[PDB]
Amino acid sequence: EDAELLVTVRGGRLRGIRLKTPGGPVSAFLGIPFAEPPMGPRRFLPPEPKQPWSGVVDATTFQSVCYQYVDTLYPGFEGTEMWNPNRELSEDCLYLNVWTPYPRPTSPTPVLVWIYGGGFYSGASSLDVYDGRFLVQAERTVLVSMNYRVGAFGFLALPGSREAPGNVGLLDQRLALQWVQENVAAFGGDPTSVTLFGESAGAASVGMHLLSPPSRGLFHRAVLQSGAPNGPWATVGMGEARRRATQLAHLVGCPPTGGNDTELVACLRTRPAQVLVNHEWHVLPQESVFRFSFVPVVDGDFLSDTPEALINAGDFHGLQVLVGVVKDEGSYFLVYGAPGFSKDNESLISRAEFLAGVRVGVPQVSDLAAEAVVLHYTDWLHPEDPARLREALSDVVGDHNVVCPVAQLAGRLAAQGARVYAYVFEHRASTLSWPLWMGVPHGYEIEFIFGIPLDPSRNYTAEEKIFAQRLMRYWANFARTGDPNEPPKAPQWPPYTAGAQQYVSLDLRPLEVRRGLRAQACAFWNRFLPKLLSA
Amino acid sequence: EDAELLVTVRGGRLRGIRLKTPGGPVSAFLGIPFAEPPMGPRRFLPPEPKQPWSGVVDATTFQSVCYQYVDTLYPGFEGTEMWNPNRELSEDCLYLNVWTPYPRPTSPTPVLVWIYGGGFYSGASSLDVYDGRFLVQAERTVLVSMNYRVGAFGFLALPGSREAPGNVGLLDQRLALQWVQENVAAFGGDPTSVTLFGESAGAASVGMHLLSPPSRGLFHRAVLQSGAPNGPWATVGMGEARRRATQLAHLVGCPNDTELVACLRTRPAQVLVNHEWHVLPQESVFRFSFVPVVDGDFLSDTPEALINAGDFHGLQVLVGVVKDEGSYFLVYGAPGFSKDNESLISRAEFLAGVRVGVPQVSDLAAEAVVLHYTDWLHPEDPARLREALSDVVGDHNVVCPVAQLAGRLAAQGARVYAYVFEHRASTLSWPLWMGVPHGYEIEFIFGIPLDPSRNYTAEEKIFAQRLMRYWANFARTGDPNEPRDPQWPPYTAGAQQYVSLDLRPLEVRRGLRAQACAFWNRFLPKLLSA
Ligand SMILES: *[C@@H]1O[C@H](CO[C@@H]2O[C@@H](C)[C@@H](O)[C@@H](O)[C@@H]2O)[C@@H](O[C@@H]2O[C@H](CO)[C@@H](O)[C@H](O)[C@H]2NC(C)=O)[C@H](O)[C@H]1NC(C)=O
Ligand SMILES: *[C@@H]1O[C@H](CO[C@@H]2O[C@@H](C)[C@@H](O)[C@@H](O)[C@@H]2O)[C@@H](O[C@@H]2O[C@H](CO)[C@@H](O)[C@H](O)[C@H]2NC(C)=O)[C@H](O)[C@H]1NC(C)=O
Repeated sequence: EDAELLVTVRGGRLRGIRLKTPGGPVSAFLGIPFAEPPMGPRRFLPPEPKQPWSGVVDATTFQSVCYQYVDTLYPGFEGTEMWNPNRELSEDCLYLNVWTPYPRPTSPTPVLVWIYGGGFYSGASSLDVYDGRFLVQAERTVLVSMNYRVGAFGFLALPGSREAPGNVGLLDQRLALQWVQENVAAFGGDPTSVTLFGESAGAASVGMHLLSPPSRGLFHRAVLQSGAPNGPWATVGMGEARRRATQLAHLVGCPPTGGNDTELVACLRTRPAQVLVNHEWHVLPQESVFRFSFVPVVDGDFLSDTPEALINAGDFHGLQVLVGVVKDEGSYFLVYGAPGFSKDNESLISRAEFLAGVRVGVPQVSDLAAEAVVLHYTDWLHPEDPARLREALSDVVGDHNVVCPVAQLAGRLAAQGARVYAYVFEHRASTLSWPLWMGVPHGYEIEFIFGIPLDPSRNYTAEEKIFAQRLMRYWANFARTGDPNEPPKAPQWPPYTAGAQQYVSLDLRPLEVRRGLRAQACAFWNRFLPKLLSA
Repeated sequence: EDAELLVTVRGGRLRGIRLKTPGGPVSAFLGIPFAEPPMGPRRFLPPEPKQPWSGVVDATTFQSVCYQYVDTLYPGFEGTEMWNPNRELSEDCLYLNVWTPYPRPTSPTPVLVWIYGGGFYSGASSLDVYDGRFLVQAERTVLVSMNYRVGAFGFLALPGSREAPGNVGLLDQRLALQWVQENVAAFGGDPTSVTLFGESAGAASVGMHLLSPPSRGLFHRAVLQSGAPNGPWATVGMGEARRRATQLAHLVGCPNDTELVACLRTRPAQVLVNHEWHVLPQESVFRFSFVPVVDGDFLSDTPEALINAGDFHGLQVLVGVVKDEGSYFLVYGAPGFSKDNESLISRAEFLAGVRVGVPQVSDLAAEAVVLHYTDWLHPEDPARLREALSDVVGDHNVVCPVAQLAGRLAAQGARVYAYVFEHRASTLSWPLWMGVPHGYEIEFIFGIPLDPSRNYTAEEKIFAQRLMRYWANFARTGDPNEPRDPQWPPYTAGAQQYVSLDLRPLEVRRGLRAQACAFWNRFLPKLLSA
C-alpha cells in the first residue's frame, strides 16, 4: 500500500488514487460519501450526515451524477455533450472529491471549493471540464468539489411542509462545506483559508452561502463566475414554487391537485426518478429561455429575504470577492427557444423575430416592461438590421440574467465594505465548437480556470496554455491572499468600486483596465425597471 | 409724390415708405389694419374684418405691440431685450406689414408670410430681427408679417362659452392670411404661392394651420423652425384651459361664464398680464399660461392625433432646429443656472431641474428621464449634467416634437426637408455654454447680417445669403436646393437625413436625436397611459 493514498476522516478510512499530470503527481480522493443516500423516504429531505464506516472506502473514481434532465437538442455535438452526465444517473449521488499535492503538504494549504452550475437542474462534479488535477499541480492548493441534488430532487418546494421544504440542494452544498471544515486538514488543507468558487447556478450558489449566516462561517472568500444569487432565474417565491411543485405532482398523478402536503409528497416519492425529470420543464408558466423549473426558494430559512435585499442590507467588511462575466453571456441561450435562432446558421433574425424574442428572454413581465426593453435595445438609426438585432437580443438575455445581477452585487458589496475584483473574459477558445456568431459564450472560461489546456491529450495552442497558467495564478493568488495580483513589472488589477467601476479584460493580451460592466444597460435593469414593475 | 408707395386694397388707400438696403431700395407698407380693434366688448372675441375707410391710411411705421408680459430677468441685456416690445403696448394691435421689391413687381411674386414666436404670450411683427427688407431685396419675394393677440387676450378660453371661446389669436393669424389672399396682388404678390414660416410658437402656429381645414386653403407651403403644433407646450386641454381662465379671474378680483368674462373685460389689460404666470400649475420652464386649446373647433383633435391620421400628399414642408434648443430656457427656473456663470450644476440640482423641465409627470416618468439622460459612468459630472438637462428640455419641447412631425408627415405623403442650424453668431451676447440657443437662426434667415450698421463677419454675410436662398428656393419650388454642383436630401422616417447649416458646406447626417426621441415619442406616451 501507498501511505500517500490513505487518509482517515471523521467517518472512517479512505483510499485514493495517484494521478498523472503534465507537471507531476497529484493525489485524488474521488467519490467520498458525505451524506446518507437520499433514497426512497429521504427523497426531497435535507441531507443526513454520512454514518461512520469500518474498513477502507475506495475513493478512486467519480460517483454517480445526480438525477437530471439530459440535453438532446444537438445529439453528438461536443458543445452540448460536454455538459451532459459522464456517469450513470442515480439519486445515490451525494459524494465529493478532494485533490491534493503528492506528497501531501506538510503545512496547512489553502483550499478551493468548486460548486458547479447547470441551471440548478443539471451538472456534476465529474465533468471533464472541472478536473481538479491541473489547478492542484500548478498552484499547490487543495481543491474540493461536491455533488448536490438538482431539479425536483434538489429544489422542489412545498413551503411550510417538513416533507419537501425546498433548498435541500443548497443544504447538500452546506453539508459538504461542513465536511471541509471537519476533514480537509487530514489532506493537508487549511480550514481557515477556504475560497468558494462556481459558475452560473454555481456562482449564484456561492452568493447564497454569502447571504446565509450558517454557511458564512464555513468559508473566507468567494468567486462568482457568470452568476449571482440575485439573478431573476436563481430564486423563486414561495407561491410560485408551490404552484410548480403542485403542477409537477399533478402531471404525474399525485394525488390520485394539492391537498395534504404529506400525502402529495408521499405520492411523489413513489414515482420513478426519470418520470419526474420527464415532466420537469412542463411546470414553467411560459415559453422562455434562461428559466428553470426548480431553483432555490425564498422562504425565510436559508434566505431570510430576497438576495437583492440581503445584498443591499449587509455589512461585508472583511470579505474579498472576485466576480466576472464572459464577453457574450447571452448567445448560448438564444438557440434554446428564441425564434429564428440556430447554432447551424447565422441566426440573422428579423425585427418581428426580435420583438418576439424579447418576450421569450424577458418572460412574465408587463407589456410596458417589454416596451422599455425594446426602447433601450433598439438602435433607432438601424431598427431592422438583422445583425444588430441578433447581438441585441443576445445582450438582452445576457444583461438581464447575468451581467447586471453580477454588476449590482459587485457594486453593492464594494460600497458596503468588501474588496471586489471584477473581470470580463474575452478569449474564444480555439477548440470551441459553437458557431462564430456566439462569441465567447456562457461557461467557456471554466476550462481555462481549471487549466484543461495543459492536458496533452487536447489540442490547445501554446498561447492558450500560457493563458490558462496566468488565470490559474490569479485565482490561486486570490484564494491565498484575497488579491489576484502577484506579490512587480506586471500590470495591476485594481479593485472594483461603485464609482470608478474598474474591471480587467482577460485574454491573450496583458490586463487592460476598463470602466463599467455595461453600465448604461445595467442602470436600466437594476435601477429603473424595478420601479416600473412596482407601479 | 411717389406712386410706387400708394396702393389701394379692399378697405381703402395706403401710403407706404421706401427703405434702403445695401442692395437697393425696398417698398414697405407697415401698420396696415386688417381687423377691427379688439377692444372693450370685443376683448377675447374672434377678430372682425376691418371696415373700409376713406382717405389714405399712413402705412409708414410699425403699429402698436399686442399687450404682453415684458422680460425683466436681465434689464438692458441685448439677449433678452431683442425679444421685448419695441413699440408701445396696446390692445389695438391687429396690423400687418408688407415688404415688396422697388419698384413694386408688376408680375406675380411669391409670398412669404412670417408668424412670430414668443410662447403665445409675447412677440411682435416689428422686432428688428424680423425686418423683411433684406429677404425681399435679395430674393425678390413679397413678405408679409402680422401681429396677433397673445397671452390671455389671444388664448384665454372658457370652452363652450361665446364670450371667451379661445384661439382668437389663431383666428387673428387666419384673418391676416385671408387678407393676403384678397389684397396681396395689389402689391405684386401672387396669392397662389403663399409660404408660411415661423419660429417657436410661430412654427407651432404654422403647423396648426396645416391641421385646420379652414386655414389649409389659404397657403401652399410651410416652414416650421424650432417648433411644432404637437409640442407639449403648444396646446392645452379644455379642462385645464378652464381652470387657468378661472384662476386668472380669481387673482384679479372677478367672480356663470358670462359674468366671469364681463368682469375680466373691465380690468385694465396690464392687470391681466401681471397675473398671467400665476395660473400655471407648477414651477416650470417652457410652459405658458394661455396657448391654443383643443376643443373640436379650430383643432378637431389633438395635433398629435391629426398628424398621425392625415393624408399629406402634395405638401412640401421645411422643418429644423438649432443646435442647443434647451439652453436659453434653463435660466428661467432650473436650479443652479445663470447666464453669468458656467452653470456647472450638481446632481441634486440636475434631479430637481428634471421636474422643472418635465412638469406634471409621474415620479416614474421622471425616473425614466433620469435613466435616459444620465451617463452612468459619470453620474455627477457638472459639465455633463448641464448639457444633459439642456438636452432634456430641448428634446422634450422642440427636437422630438419636430422629429415626430417630420417623420409622420414624410411617411404620409409630404416631402420634408430637415436642418440643424449649428452656427453660433459672432454677435451673440449669451454665454458660450449656451451654444446656439433657441431663436438665434432667425437673424440669419432674415439677412440681418447684411445690415452694415451691425458687426457680423464677411463669412456670416455670405452665410445669411445662403440661407435666404434656401428659404426662398423652398417658397418658389418646394425644394431648397440650387442647381446641382452638395445636395440637400428629403427627410424620411427611415433614412432620417437632414443637413447641418453653418459656415461649412452642407453636410448630410442621419437622425434628429433618434435615440432620445424614441423615448419621448414612442415609449413615454405608453408609460403615461398606465
Ligand atoms: C436558422 O434556423 C432556424 C431554426 O431552424 C433549424 O435550423 C435550420 C438551419 C434548418 O435546418 C431548420 O430546418 C431547423 O429547424 C430557422 O427558423 C425555423 O424555420 C422553420 C421553417 O422555415 C420553422 O418551422 C421553425 O420553427 C423555425 N425555427 C425557429 C423560428 O426557431 C431560421 O429560419 C434559419 N435561418 C435561415 C435559414 O436563414
Ligand atoms: C451660478 O448662479 C446661480 C444663480 O445665482 C444668481 O446669479 C449668480 C451670478 C450670483 O449673483 C448669485 O448670487 C445669484 O443668485 C447660483 O445658484 C444660486 O445660489 C444661491 C446661493 O448663493 C441661491 O440662493 C439661489 O437660489 C441659486 N439660484 C438658482 C437659480 O438656483 C449658482 O450657485 C451659481 N453657480 C456657481 C457659482 O458655480
